[PDB]
Amino acid sequence: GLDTAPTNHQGLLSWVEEVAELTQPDRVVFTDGSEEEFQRLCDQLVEAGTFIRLNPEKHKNSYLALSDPSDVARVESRTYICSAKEIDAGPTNNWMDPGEMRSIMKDLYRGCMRGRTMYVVPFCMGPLGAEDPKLGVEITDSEYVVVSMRTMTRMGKAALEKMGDDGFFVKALHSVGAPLEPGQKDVAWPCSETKYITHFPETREIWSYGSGYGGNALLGKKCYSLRIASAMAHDEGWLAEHMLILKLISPENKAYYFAAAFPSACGKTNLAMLQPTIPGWRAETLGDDIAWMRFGKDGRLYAVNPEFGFFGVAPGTNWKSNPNAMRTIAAGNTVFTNVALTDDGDVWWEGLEGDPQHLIDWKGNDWYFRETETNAAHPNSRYCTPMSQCPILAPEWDDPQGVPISGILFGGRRKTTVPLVTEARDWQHGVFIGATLGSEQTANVRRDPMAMLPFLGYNVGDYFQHWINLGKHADEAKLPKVFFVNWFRRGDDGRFLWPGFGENSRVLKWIVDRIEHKAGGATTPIGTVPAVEDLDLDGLDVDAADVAAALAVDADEWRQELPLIEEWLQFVGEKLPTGVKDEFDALKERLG
Ligand SMILES: Nc1nc2c(ncn2[C@@H]2O[C@H](COP(=O)(O)OP(=O)(O)O)[C@@H](O)[C@H]2O)c(=O)[nH]1
Ligand SMILES: [Mg+2]
Repeated sequence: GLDTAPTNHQGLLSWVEEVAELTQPDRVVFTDGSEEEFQRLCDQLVEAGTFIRLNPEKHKNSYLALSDPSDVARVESRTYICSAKEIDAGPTNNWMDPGEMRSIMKDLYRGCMRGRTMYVVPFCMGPLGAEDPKLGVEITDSEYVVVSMRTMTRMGKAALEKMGDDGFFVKALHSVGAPLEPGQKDVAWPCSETKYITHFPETREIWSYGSGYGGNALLGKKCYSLRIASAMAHDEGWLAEHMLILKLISPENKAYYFAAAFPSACGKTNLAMLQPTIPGWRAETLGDDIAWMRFGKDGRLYAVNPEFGFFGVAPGTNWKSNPNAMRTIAAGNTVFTNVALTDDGDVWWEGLEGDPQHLIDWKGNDWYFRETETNAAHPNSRYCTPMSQCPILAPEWDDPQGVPISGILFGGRRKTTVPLVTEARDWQHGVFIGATLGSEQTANVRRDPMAMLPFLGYNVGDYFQHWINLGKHADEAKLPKVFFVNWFRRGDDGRFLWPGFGENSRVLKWIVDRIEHKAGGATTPIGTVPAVEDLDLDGLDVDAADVAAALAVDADEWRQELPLIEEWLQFVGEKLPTGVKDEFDALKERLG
Protein backbone atom coordinates (compact mmCIF):
# COMPACT_ATOMS: atom_id res chain seq x y z
CA GLY A 1 0.00 0.00 0.00
CA LEU A 2 1.17 3.64 0.58
CA ASP A 3 4.42 3.01 2.66
CA THR A 4 6.58 6.09 2.52
CA ALA A 5 6.00 6.10 6.33
CA PRO A 6 8.01 8.11 8.84
CA THR A 7 9.55 5.35 10.94
CA ASN A 8 12.12 2.52 10.82
CA HIS A 9 10.28 0.29 13.33
CA GLN A 10 10.32 -2.88 11.30
CA GLY A 11 8.05 -4.83 13.64
CA LEU A 12 5.48 -2.14 13.04
CA LEU A 13 6.19 -1.90 9.34
CA SER A 14 5.56 -5.64 9.04
CA TRP A 15 2.33 -5.65 11.00
CA VAL A 16 0.84 -2.82 9.01
CA GLU A 17 1.61 -4.77 5.78
CA GLU A 18 0.25 -8.09 7.16
CA VAL A 19 -2.99 -6.29 8.11
CA ALA A 20 -3.30 -4.28 4.89
CA GLU A 21 -2.87 -7.54 2.92
CA LEU A 22 -5.74 -9.10 4.87
CA THR A 23 -8.11 -6.09 4.87
CA GLN A 24 -7.41 -4.68 1.42
CA PRO A 25 -7.72 -0.99 1.95
CA ASP A 26 -7.14 1.50 -0.92
CA ARG A 27 -4.31 3.28 0.96
CA VAL A 28 -2.50 3.19 4.25
CA VAL A 29 -2.02 6.56 5.97
CA PHE A 30 0.11 7.27 9.07
CA THR A 31 -1.33 9.97 11.30
CA ASP A 32 0.89 12.66 12.87
CA GLY A 33 -1.36 14.47 15.33
CA SER A 34 -0.90 17.83 13.67
CA GLU A 35 -3.47 20.55 13.83
CA GLU A 36 -3.20 20.64 10.00
CA GLU A 37 -4.22 16.91 9.76
CA PHE A 38 -7.01 17.43 12.29
CA GLN A 39 -8.70 20.01 10.02
CA ARG A 40 -8.34 17.85 6.85
CA LEU A 41 -9.94 14.95 8.63
CA CYS A 42 -12.76 17.14 9.95
CA ASP A 43 -13.33 18.57 6.45
CA GLN A 44 -13.42 15.00 5.00
CA LEU A 45 -15.84 14.06 7.75
CA VAL A 46 -18.06 17.13 7.03
CA GLU A 47 -18.04 16.28 3.28
CA ALA A 48 -18.91 12.69 4.06
CA GLY A 49 -21.89 13.90 6.17
CA THR A 50 -20.65 12.32 9.39
CA PHE A 51 -19.77 15.67 10.99
CA ILE A 52 -21.82 18.88 10.93
CA ARG A 53 -19.62 21.94 11.68
CA LEU A 54 -21.04 23.96 14.55
CA ASN A 55 -21.75 27.69 14.17
CA PRO A 56 -18.28 29.10 14.90
CA GLU A 57 -19.16 32.36 16.61
CA LYS A 58 -20.71 30.06 19.21
CA HIS A 59 -17.96 27.33 19.20
CA LYS A 60 -14.38 27.35 18.00
CA ASN A 61 -13.59 24.33 15.89
CA SER A 62 -16.34 21.98 17.08
CA TYR A 63 -18.57 19.39 15.46
CA LEU A 64 -21.68 17.29 15.85
CA ALA A 65 -21.76 13.65 14.73
CA LEU A 66 -24.82 11.38 14.41
CA SER A 67 -24.37 7.63 14.55
CA ASP A 68 -26.47 4.81 13.20
CA PRO A 69 -29.17 4.02 15.85
CA SER A 70 -27.56 0.51 15.94
CA ASP A 71 -24.10 1.38 17.37
CA VAL A 72 -24.83 3.56 20.26
CA ALA A 73 -22.62 2.18 23.15
CA ARG A 74 -21.60 -0.87 24.82
CA VAL A 75 -22.28 -4.49 23.75
CA GLU A 76 -20.58 -6.08 26.80
CA SER A 77 -22.12 -9.27 25.44
CA ARG A 78 -19.96 -8.93 22.33
CA THR A 79 -16.85 -8.16 24.48
CA TYR A 80 -14.33 -11.01 25.12
CA ILE A 81 -11.19 -11.79 27.09
CA CYS A 82 -9.44 -14.45 25.06
CA SER A 83 -6.73 -15.74 27.41
CA ALA A 84 -5.36 -19.25 26.73
CA LYS A 85 -7.10 -20.96 29.63
CA GLU A 86 -10.76 -19.99 30.47
CA ILE A 87 -9.98 -19.67 34.19
CA ASP A 88 -7.70 -16.69 33.51
CA ALA A 89 -10.69 -14.81 32.07
CA GLY A 90 -12.93 -15.78 35.01
CA PRO A 91 -16.64 -15.54 35.65
CA THR A 92 -16.98 -11.77 35.29
CA ASN A 93 -15.71 -12.04 31.71
CA ASN A 94 -16.80 -13.56 28.42
CA TRP A 95 -14.25 -16.07 27.21
CA MET A 96 -13.70 -18.04 24.06
CA ASP A 97 -10.74 -20.18 23.07
CA PRO A 98 -8.22 -17.83 21.38
CA GLY A 99 -7.74 -20.00 18.30
CA GLU A 100 -11.46 -20.30 17.76
CA MET A 101 -11.66 -16.42 18.05
CA ARG A 102 -8.76 -15.77 15.67
CA SER A 103 -10.64 -17.84 13.10
CA ILE A 104 -13.76 -15.87 13.48
CA MET A 105 -12.09 -12.45 13.27
CA LYS A 106 -9.57 -13.13 10.47
CA ASP A 107 -12.67 -14.13 8.46
CA LEU A 108 -14.43 -10.97 9.41
CA TYR A 109 -11.36 -8.81 8.63
CA ARG A 110 -10.80 -10.34 5.21
CA GLY A 111 -11.48 -7.55 2.77
CA CYS A 112 -13.33 -5.44 5.30
CA MET A 113 -11.34 -2.23 4.53
CA ARG A 114 -12.27 -2.26 0.95
CA GLY A 115 -12.86 1.15 -0.66
CA ARG A 116 -11.46 2.88 2.46
CA THR A 117 -8.29 4.41 4.00
CA MET A 118 -6.45 2.47 6.65
CA TYR A 119 -5.06 4.90 9.24
CA VAL A 120 -2.13 3.84 11.33
CA VAL A 121 -2.63 5.91 14.49
CA PRO A 122 0.21 5.85 16.95
CA PHE A 123 -0.28 6.98 20.50
CA CYS A 124 0.97 7.32 24.04
CA MET A 125 -0.96 6.46 27.23
CA GLY A 126 0.27 8.66 29.98
CA PRO A 127 2.20 11.95 30.10
CA LEU A 128 4.91 11.20 27.53
CA GLY A 129 7.96 12.16 29.55
CA ALA A 130 7.90 8.80 31.38
CA GLU A 131 10.84 6.36 31.40
CA ASP A 132 9.11 3.54 29.51
CA PRO A 133 5.77 5.10 28.54
CA LYS A 134 3.01 2.71 27.60
CA LEU A 135 2.42 3.11 23.88
CA GLY A 136 0.12 1.77 21.16
CA VAL A 137 -0.88 1.86 17.49
CA GLU A 138 -4.44 1.68 16.44
CA ILE A 139 -5.14 0.72 12.86
CA THR A 140 -8.66 1.83 11.87
CA ASP A 141 -10.71 2.56 8.79
CA SER A 142 -12.66 5.28 10.66
CA GLU A 143 -11.76 8.96 10.59
CA TYR A 144 -14.05 9.65 13.37
CA VAL A 145 -11.88 7.23 15.33
CA VAL A 146 -8.74 9.14 14.22
CA VAL A 147 -10.09 12.54 15.30
CA SER A 148 -11.40 11.27 18.57
CA MET A 149 -8.10 9.45 19.31
CA ARG A 150 -6.27 12.71 18.82
CA THR A 151 -8.05 14.30 21.84
CA MET A 152 -8.21 11.15 23.96
CA THR A 153 -4.56 10.09 23.50
CA ARG A 154 -1.26 11.83 22.99
CA MET A 155 -1.36 10.96 19.30
CA GLY A 156 1.07 11.03 16.35
CA LYS A 157 4.62 12.19 15.70
CA ALA A 158 5.68 12.28 19.34
CA ALA A 159 4.45 8.75 20.15
CA LEU A 160 5.87 7.27 16.92
CA GLU A 161 9.21 8.78 17.99
CA LYS A 162 9.00 7.20 21.49
CA MET A 163 8.76 3.78 19.83
CA GLY A 164 12.31 3.73 18.40
CA ASP A 165 13.14 0.91 15.99
CA ASP A 166 12.11 -1.91 18.27
CA GLY A 167 10.17 -0.38 21.15
CA PHE A 168 7.18 -2.50 22.16
CA PHE A 169 3.66 -1.28 21.80
CA VAL A 170 0.10 -2.44 22.05
CA LYS A 171 -1.20 -3.66 18.65
CA ALA A 172 -4.77 -2.50 18.40
CA LEU A 173 -6.88 -3.26 15.36
CA HIS A 174 -10.29 -1.76 14.53
CA SER A 175 -12.66 -1.89 11.62
CA VAL A 176 -16.22 -0.60 11.26
CA GLY A 177 -16.98 -3.70 9.16
CA ALA A 178 -18.65 -1.95 6.24
CA PRO A 179 -16.52 -2.56 3.08
CA LEU A 180 -17.58 -0.71 -0.07
CA GLU A 181 -17.99 -2.00 -3.61
CA PRO A 182 -16.20 -0.02 -6.26
CA GLY A 183 -19.32 1.83 -7.47
CA GLN A 184 -20.77 2.34 -4.03
CA LYS A 185 -21.87 5.46 -2.18
CA ASP A 186 -21.09 5.27 1.54
CA VAL A 187 -23.23 6.12 4.52
CA ALA A 188 -22.61 8.80 7.11
CA TRP A 189 -21.92 6.17 9.85
CA PRO A 190 -20.62 2.84 8.66
CA CYS A 191 -21.05 -0.06 11.09
CA SER A 192 -22.17 -3.70 11.08
CA GLU A 193 -24.69 -5.99 12.74
CA THR A 194 -21.76 -8.24 13.71
CA LYS A 195 -19.70 -6.94 16.63
CA TYR A 196 -16.66 -8.30 18.51
CA ILE A 197 -14.45 -6.41 20.97
CA THR A 198 -11.70 -8.83 21.80
CA HIS A 199 -8.82 -8.52 24.14
CA PHE A 200 -5.76 -10.94 23.98
CA PRO A 201 -4.01 -10.53 27.33
CA GLU A 202 -0.80 -12.55 26.76
CA THR A 203 0.10 -10.85 23.47
CA ARG A 204 -1.29 -7.53 24.76
CA GLU A 205 -3.52 -7.12 21.64
CA ILE A 206 -7.00 -5.64 21.03
CA TRP A 207 -9.11 -6.68 18.06
CA SER A 208 -12.24 -4.63 17.45
CA TYR A 209 -14.69 -5.20 14.66
CA GLY A 210 -18.07 -3.86 13.78
CA SER A 211 -18.70 -0.69 15.80
CA GLY A 212 -17.43 2.81 15.21
CA TYR A 213 -18.72 4.01 18.60
CA GLY A 214 -16.94 5.05 21.79
CA GLY A 215 -15.14 2.39 23.80
CA ASN A 216 -15.76 -0.18 21.09
CA ALA A 217 -13.73 1.98 18.66
CA LEU A 218 -11.59 4.49 20.60
CA LEU A 219 -9.27 1.68 21.74
CA GLY A 220 -7.34 3.62 24.52
CA LYS A 221 -10.38 4.56 26.53
CA LYS A 222 -11.26 1.17 28.07
CA CYS A 223 -9.74 -1.58 25.92
CA TYR A 224 -6.23 -0.36 26.63
CA SER A 225 -6.58 1.75 29.79
CA LEU A 226 -8.32 -0.98 31.87
CA ARG A 227 -8.46 -4.33 30.09
CA ILE A 228 -4.90 -4.74 28.72
CA ALA A 229 -3.53 -2.31 31.35
CA SER A 230 -4.89 -4.31 34.27
CA ALA A 231 -3.18 -7.44 32.91
CA MET A 232 0.01 -5.44 32.51
CA ALA A 233 -0.49 -4.24 36.10
CA HIS A 234 -0.76 -7.82 37.38
CA ASP A 235 2.43 -8.93 35.74
CA GLU A 236 4.38 -5.76 36.48
CA GLY A 237 3.65 -4.59 40.04
CA TRP A 238 1.01 -1.87 39.70
CA LEU A 239 -2.68 -1.09 39.34
CA ALA A 240 -4.90 -0.07 36.38
CA GLU A 241 -8.17 1.24 37.82
CA HIS A 242 -11.57 2.78 37.08
CA MET A 243 -10.80 5.88 39.19
CA LEU A 244 -11.17 9.67 39.17
CA ILE A 245 -8.11 11.51 40.52
CA LEU A 246 -9.04 14.52 42.64
CA LYS A 247 -6.70 17.06 44.21
CA LEU A 248 -8.23 18.71 47.23
CA ILE A 249 -6.67 21.87 48.55
CA SER A 250 -7.10 22.96 52.12
CA PRO A 251 -7.51 26.53 53.51
CA GLU A 252 -3.85 26.87 53.53
CA ASN A 253 -2.35 25.37 51.72
CA LYS A 254 -2.03 21.60 51.55
CA ALA A 255 -2.76 19.29 48.67
CA TYR A 256 -4.50 15.96 49.24
CA TYR A 257 -4.89 13.62 46.26
CA PHE A 258 -7.80 11.09 46.15
CA ALA A 259 -8.59 8.13 43.85
CA ALA A 260 -12.28 7.08 43.61
CA ALA A 261 -13.97 4.22 41.85
CA PHE A 262 -17.66 4.54 41.35
CA PRO A 263 -19.58 2.83 38.56
CA SER A 264 -20.95 4.99 35.79
CA ALA A 265 -24.21 6.84 36.76
CA CYS A 266 -22.89 7.04 40.34
CA GLY A 267 -20.91 10.30 40.35
CA LYS A 268 -17.33 10.13 39.14
CA THR A 269 -17.72 13.18 36.98
CA ASN A 270 -19.30 15.26 39.73
CA LEU A 271 -16.78 14.38 42.41
CA ALA A 272 -13.82 14.95 39.99
CA MET A 273 -14.93 18.51 39.31
CA LEU A 274 -16.18 19.25 42.77
CA GLN A 275 -16.57 22.83 43.85
CA PRO A 276 -16.16 22.73 47.52
CA THR A 277 -18.77 24.43 49.62
CA ILE A 278 -16.62 25.11 52.64
CA PRO A 279 -14.79 28.46 52.74
CA GLY A 280 -11.10 28.19 51.92
CA TRP A 281 -11.26 24.82 50.13
CA ARG A 282 -10.35 24.41 46.47
CA ALA A 283 -10.36 21.38 44.19
CA GLU A 284 -8.50 20.55 41.03
CA THR A 285 -8.77 17.49 38.74
CA LEU A 286 -6.26 15.16 37.22
CA GLY A 287 -8.88 12.83 35.75
CA ASP A 288 -12.41 11.50 35.89
CA ASP A 289 -12.17 7.95 34.52
CA ILE A 290 -8.89 6.04 34.64
CA ALA A 291 -6.11 5.95 37.18
CA TRP A 292 -2.80 4.19 36.82
CA MET A 293 -1.05 3.80 40.10
CA ARG A 294 2.46 2.68 41.02
CA PHE A 295 4.57 2.59 44.11
CA GLY A 296 7.16 5.32 44.43
CA LYS A 297 10.83 4.83 45.28
CA ASP A 298 9.83 6.16 48.68
CA GLY A 299 7.41 4.50 49.50
CA ARG A 300 3.96 5.77 48.36
CA LEU A 301 1.43 5.03 45.67
CA TYR A 302 1.40 7.57 42.84
CA ALA A 303 -1.42 8.21 40.37
CA VAL A 304 -1.36 9.23 36.75
CA ASN A 305 -4.21 9.70 34.25
CA PRO A 306 -3.39 7.72 31.17
CA GLU A 307 -5.79 9.66 28.95
CA PHE A 308 -5.57 13.02 27.24
CA GLY A 309 -9.23 14.19 27.00
CA PHE A 310 -12.71 13.79 28.42
CA PHE A 311 -15.36 11.63 26.94
CA GLY A 312 -18.33 12.73 29.06
CA VAL A 313 -22.04 11.95 28.92
CA ALA A 314 -23.80 15.00 27.62
CA PRO A 315 -27.35 14.69 29.00
CA GLY A 316 -27.71 16.34 32.40
CA THR A 317 -24.56 18.44 32.04
CA ASN A 318 -25.21 22.11 32.72
CA TRP A 319 -24.02 25.33 34.27
CA LYS A 320 -25.77 24.72 37.55
CA SER A 321 -24.67 21.12 38.03
CA ASN A 322 -21.23 21.16 36.30
CA PRO A 323 -19.92 24.50 35.19
CA ASN A 324 -16.32 23.27 35.10
CA ALA A 325 -17.45 20.65 32.53
CA MET A 326 -19.29 23.44 30.75
CA ARG A 327 -16.34 25.92 30.61
CA THR A 328 -14.22 23.06 29.14
CA ILE A 329 -16.62 22.54 26.09
CA ALA A 330 -16.99 26.34 25.73
CA ALA A 331 -13.28 26.49 24.78
CA GLY A 332 -14.41 24.43 21.78
CA ASN A 333 -12.29 22.01 19.78
CA THR A 334 -15.00 19.53 20.70
CA VAL A 335 -16.87 16.71 19.04
CA PHE A 336 -20.42 16.06 20.22
CA THR A 337 -21.86 12.62 19.37
CA ASN A 338 -25.73 12.10 19.29
CA VAL A 339 -26.89 15.43 20.81
CA ALA A 340 -29.37 17.80 19.11
CA LEU A 341 -28.91 20.68 16.59
CA THR A 342 -30.43 24.01 17.60
CA ASP A 343 -32.21 26.19 15.08
CA ASP A 344 -29.02 28.26 14.76
CA GLY A 345 -26.31 25.61 14.43
CA ASP A 346 -25.63 25.04 18.10
CA VAL A 347 -26.09 21.89 20.20
CA TRP A 348 -28.61 21.05 22.93
CA TRP A 349 -29.54 18.15 25.22
CA GLU A 350 -32.08 17.35 27.85
CA GLY A 351 -30.89 19.02 31.08
CA LEU A 352 -29.16 21.91 29.30
CA GLU A 353 -30.47 25.45 29.87
CA GLY A 354 -32.98 27.03 27.55
CA ASP A 355 -36.10 25.35 26.29
CA PRO A 356 -35.72 25.35 22.55
CA GLN A 357 -39.15 24.91 20.99
CA HIS A 358 -37.79 23.19 17.84
CA LEU A 359 -34.74 20.98 17.29
CA ILE A 360 -33.31 18.50 14.90
CA ASP A 361 -32.80 15.34 17.00
CA TRP A 362 -29.92 12.83 16.89
CA LYS A 363 -31.69 10.77 14.25
CA GLY A 364 -31.86 13.93 12.06
CA ASN A 365 -35.64 14.41 12.51
CA ASP A 366 -37.66 17.45 13.57
CA TRP A 367 -38.35 17.50 17.30
CA TYR A 368 -40.97 19.63 19.14
CA PHE A 369 -41.49 20.81 22.75
CA ARG A 370 -44.20 19.00 24.72
CA GLU A 371 -44.93 16.98 21.57
CA THR A 372 -42.20 14.59 20.34
CA GLU A 373 -42.15 11.48 22.56
CA THR A 374 -38.43 10.70 22.10
CA ASN A 375 -35.39 12.49 23.61
CA ALA A 376 -33.82 15.14 21.40
CA ALA A 377 -30.36 14.04 22.53
CA HIS A 378 -29.56 10.39 22.79
CA PRO A 379 -29.56 9.79 26.43
CA ASN A 380 -25.88 8.43 26.42
CA SER A 381 -24.72 11.09 23.92
CA ARG A 382 -21.27 12.37 24.39
CA TYR A 383 -18.74 14.99 24.27
CA CYS A 384 -15.09 14.54 23.41
CA THR A 385 -12.91 17.46 24.62
CA PRO A 386 -9.23 18.17 25.43
CA MET A 387 -8.25 17.84 29.09
CA SER A 388 -6.05 20.91 28.77
CA GLN A 389 -9.11 23.14 28.19
CA CYS A 390 -10.43 22.35 31.66
CA PRO A 391 -10.14 25.43 33.88
CA ILE A 392 -9.65 23.48 37.12
CA LEU A 393 -7.05 20.99 35.67
CA ALA A 394 -4.30 20.55 38.23
CA PRO A 395 -0.87 21.81 36.99
CA GLU A 396 0.63 18.38 37.69
CA TRP A 397 -1.66 16.66 35.15
CA ASP A 398 1.06 16.09 32.57
CA ASP A 399 3.60 15.05 35.15
CA PRO A 400 4.97 11.51 34.62
CA GLN A 401 5.86 10.66 38.26
CA GLY A 402 2.29 11.29 39.27
CA VAL A 403 0.75 12.37 42.54
CA PRO A 404 0.85 10.68 45.95
CA ILE A 405 -2.53 9.25 46.89
CA SER A 406 -3.75 9.75 50.47
CA GLY A 407 -7.14 8.06 50.14
CA ILE A 408 -8.77 5.57 47.83
CA LEU A 409 -12.60 5.82 47.74
CA PHE A 410 -15.19 3.16 46.68
CA GLY A 411 -18.92 3.59 46.36
CA GLY A 412 -22.21 3.12 44.54
CA ARG A 413 -25.95 3.73 44.90
CA ARG A 414 -27.51 2.20 47.98
CA LYS A 415 -30.94 3.41 49.13
CA THR A 416 -30.36 1.69 52.45
CA THR A 417 -27.81 0.04 54.67
CA VAL A 418 -24.50 1.61 53.64
CA PRO A 419 -23.51 4.72 55.49
CA LEU A 420 -22.52 8.02 53.97
CA VAL A 421 -18.89 7.29 54.81
CA THR A 422 -16.93 4.46 56.42
CA GLU A 423 -13.17 4.15 56.87
CA ALA A 424 -11.54 0.68 56.32
CA ARG A 425 -9.86 -0.99 59.26
CA ASP A 426 -6.78 -1.79 57.17
CA TRP A 427 -5.52 -2.63 53.70
CA GLN A 428 -6.92 -6.10 53.57
CA HIS A 429 -10.24 -4.83 54.87
CA GLY A 430 -9.95 -2.15 52.17
CA VAL A 431 -9.77 -4.67 49.40
CA PHE A 432 -12.80 -6.45 50.79
CA ILE A 433 -14.87 -3.20 50.77
CA GLY A 434 -13.81 -2.63 47.17
CA ALA A 435 -14.39 -6.29 46.31
CA THR A 436 -17.93 -6.11 47.68
CA LEU A 437 -19.04 -2.86 46.11
CA GLY A 438 -22.75 -3.00 45.49
CA SER A 439 -24.99 -0.65 43.55
CA GLU A 440 -28.69 -0.69 42.70
CA GLN A 441 -28.39 -1.41 39.83
CA THR A 442 -29.44 -3.07 36.56
CA ALA A 443 -29.52 -2.36 32.75
CA ASN A 444 -31.93 -5.25 42.68
CA VAL A 445 -28.36 -4.94 44.10
CA ARG A 446 -25.47 -5.49 41.66
CA ARG A 447 -21.92 -6.29 42.80
CA ASP A 448 -19.40 -4.37 40.78
CA PRO A 449 -15.93 -4.94 42.28
CA MET A 450 -13.92 -1.73 42.42
CA ALA A 451 -16.29 -0.49 39.72
CA MET A 452 -14.35 -2.79 37.35
CA LEU A 453 -17.03 -5.40 36.57
CA PRO A 454 -17.01 -4.90 32.83
CA PHE A 455 -13.31 -3.97 32.62
CA LEU A 456 -11.10 -6.65 34.24
CA GLY A 457 -8.56 -8.16 31.85
CA TYR A 458 -8.18 -11.30 34.02
CA ASN A 459 -9.87 -13.40 36.72
CA VAL A 460 -11.62 -11.36 39.44
CA GLY A 461 -10.36 -13.51 42.28
CA ASP A 462 -6.76 -13.18 41.13
CA TYR A 463 -7.32 -9.42 40.79
CA PHE A 464 -8.32 -9.26 44.43
CA GLN A 465 -5.26 -11.35 45.34
CA HIS A 466 -3.15 -8.84 43.42
CA TRP A 467 -4.57 -6.06 45.54
CA ILE A 468 -3.88 -7.96 48.80
CA ASN A 469 -0.36 -8.73 47.63
CA LEU A 470 0.65 -5.13 46.89
CA GLY A 471 -0.50 -4.35 50.40
CA LYS A 472 1.14 -7.27 52.27
CA HIS A 473 4.49 -6.13 50.72
CA ALA A 474 4.49 -2.40 51.73
CA ASP A 475 4.81 0.08 54.57
CA GLU A 476 1.28 0.49 55.92
CA ALA A 477 2.18 3.95 57.17
CA LYS A 478 2.68 4.89 53.51
CA LEU A 479 -0.47 3.13 52.03
CA PRO A 480 -3.56 5.15 51.17
CA LYS A 481 -6.43 4.89 53.61
CA VAL A 482 -9.45 3.32 51.98
CA PHE A 483 -13.03 4.62 52.45
CA PHE A 484 -16.46 3.60 51.33
CA VAL A 485 -18.96 6.34 50.65
CA ASN A 486 -22.64 6.34 49.62
CA TRP A 487 -24.30 9.57 48.55
CA PHE A 488 -27.64 7.96 47.95
CA ARG A 489 -29.16 6.59 51.20
CA ARG A 490 -32.78 7.61 51.50
CA GLY A 491 -35.26 8.16 54.34
CA ASP A 492 -38.75 6.62 54.89
CA ASP A 493 -40.38 9.29 52.63
CA GLY A 494 -37.70 8.49 50.03
CA ARG A 495 -35.81 11.76 50.05
CA PHE A 496 -31.99 11.70 50.27
CA LEU A 497 -30.68 11.94 53.84
CA TRP A 498 -27.56 13.61 52.35
CA PRO A 499 -27.67 16.54 49.90
CA GLY A 500 -24.47 15.52 48.13
CA PHE A 501 -22.79 17.27 45.21
CA GLY A 502 -20.74 20.26 46.34
CA GLU A 503 -21.50 19.38 49.91
CA ASN A 504 -19.65 16.08 49.52
CA SER A 505 -16.60 18.21 50.26
CA ARG A 506 -17.78 17.91 53.89
CA VAL A 507 -17.19 14.13 53.68
CA LEU A 508 -13.81 14.69 52.03
CA LYS A 509 -13.01 17.09 54.85
CA TRP A 510 -13.60 14.34 57.31
CA ILE A 511 -11.34 12.14 55.30
CA VAL A 512 -8.58 14.78 55.38
CA ASP A 513 -9.13 15.43 59.10
CA ARG A 514 -8.83 11.77 59.66
CA ILE A 515 -5.49 11.76 57.90
CA GLU A 516 -4.43 14.80 60.02
CA HIS A 517 -5.46 12.86 63.17
CA LYS A 518 -8.14 15.44 63.99
CA ALA A 519 -11.56 13.94 63.75
CA GLY A 520 -13.27 11.12 65.53
CA GLY A 521 -14.98 7.91 64.48
CA ALA A 522 -16.76 4.99 66.19
CA THR A 523 -15.64 1.41 65.57
CA THR A 524 -18.54 -0.44 64.03
CA PRO A 525 -18.86 -3.85 62.47
CA ILE A 526 -18.34 -2.54 58.94
CA GLY A 527 -15.49 -0.15 59.96
CA THR A 528 -15.04 3.31 61.52
CA VAL A 529 -17.88 5.74 60.89
CA PRO A 530 -18.22 9.29 62.11
CA ALA A 531 -20.87 10.58 64.49
CA VAL A 532 -22.66 13.69 63.16
CA GLU A 533 -20.62 15.70 65.66
CA ASP A 534 -17.49 14.57 63.68
CA LEU A 535 -18.46 16.19 60.43
CA ASP A 536 -18.36 19.87 59.58
CA LEU A 537 -22.01 20.80 59.17
CA ASP A 538 -21.51 24.50 59.87
CA GLY A 539 -23.26 26.49 57.15
CA LEU A 540 -25.43 23.61 55.96
CA ASP A 541 -29.19 23.92 55.88
CA VAL A 542 -29.88 20.29 56.90
CA ASP A 543 -31.53 18.39 59.72
CA ALA A 544 -29.01 16.69 62.02
CA ALA A 545 -31.35 13.65 62.36
CA ASP A 546 -31.21 13.03 58.59
CA VAL A 547 -27.37 13.10 58.86
CA ALA A 548 -27.26 10.58 61.71
CA ALA A 549 -29.56 8.34 59.69
CA ALA A 550 -27.23 8.44 56.71
CA LEU A 551 -24.54 7.52 59.23
CA ALA A 552 -26.34 4.57 60.91
CA VAL A 553 -24.70 1.13 60.95
CA ASP A 554 -27.79 -1.10 61.65
CA ALA A 555 -26.97 -4.72 62.73
CA ASP A 556 -30.29 -6.05 61.42
CA GLU A 557 -29.80 -4.48 57.90
CA TRP A 558 -26.27 -5.83 57.62
CA ARG A 559 -27.40 -9.23 58.75
CA GLN A 560 -29.71 -9.07 55.63
CA GLU A 561 -26.65 -8.09 53.54
CA LEU A 562 -24.43 -11.06 54.39
CA PRO A 563 -26.19 -13.61 52.15
CA LEU A 564 -25.89 -11.31 49.12
CA ILE A 565 -22.15 -10.85 49.83
CA GLU A 566 -21.94 -14.62 50.16
CA GLU A 567 -23.66 -15.38 46.87
CA TRP A 568 -21.33 -12.92 45.20
CA LEU A 569 -18.31 -14.44 46.85
CA GLN A 570 -19.37 -17.94 45.78
CA PHE A 571 -19.81 -16.60 42.31
CA VAL A 572 -16.20 -15.42 42.35
CA GLY A 573 -15.26 -19.11 42.49
CA GLU A 574 -11.98 -20.91 42.94
CA LYS A 575 -9.74 -17.87 42.79
CA LEU A 576 -11.47 -16.12 45.65
CA PRO A 577 -8.47 -15.31 47.92
CA THR A 578 -8.28 -16.37 51.57
CA GLY A 579 -7.99 -12.74 52.62
CA VAL A 580 -11.36 -11.92 51.16
CA LYS A 581 -13.06 -14.99 52.81
CA ASP A 582 -11.26 -14.08 56.08
CA GLU A 583 -12.71 -10.55 55.94
CA PHE A 584 -16.11 -11.92 55.10
CA ASP A 585 -15.84 -14.21 58.10
CA ALA A 586 -14.72 -11.30 60.29
CA LEU A 587 -17.60 -9.07 59.14
CA LYS A 588 -19.96 -11.93 59.94
CA GLU A 589 -18.34 -12.46 63.35
CA ARG A 590 -18.71 -8.80 64.35
CA LEU A 591 -22.34 -8.72 63.28
CA GLY A 592 -23.20 -12.06 65.04
N1 LIG B 1 -28.03 12.55 45.19
C1 LIG B 1 -26.86 12.68 44.55
N2 LIG B 1 -26.80 12.44 43.24
C2 LIG B 1 -25.65 12.56 42.58
C3 LIG B 1 -24.45 12.92 43.30
N3 LIG B 1 -23.44 12.95 42.44
C4 LIG B 1 -23.96 12.63 41.23
N4 LIG B 1 -25.29 12.41 41.32
C5 LIG B 1 -26.18 12.00 40.22
O1 LIG B 1 -25.66 10.89 39.45
C6 LIG B 1 -25.79 11.15 38.04
C7 LIG B 1 -24.53 11.64 37.34
O2 LIG B 1 -23.32 11.33 37.97
P1 LIG B 1 -22.07 11.57 37.01
O3 LIG B 1 -21.14 12.50 37.74
O4 LIG B 1 -22.49 11.96 35.63
O5 LIG B 1 -21.61 10.03 37.22
P2 LIG B 1 -20.55 9.26 36.33
O6 LIG B 1 -21.38 8.56 35.28
O7 LIG B 1 -20.18 8.24 37.40
O8 LIG B 1 -19.49 10.21 35.84
C8 LIG B 1 -26.69 12.37 37.93
O9 LIG B 1 -28.05 11.90 37.87
C9 LIG B 1 -26.28 13.11 39.21
O10 LIG B 1 -27.24 14.05 39.64
C10 LIG B 1 -24.60 13.17 44.72
O11 LIG B 1 -23.63 13.48 45.42
N5 LIG B 1 -25.79 13.04 45.28
MG1 LIG C 1 -24.98 1.64 39.08
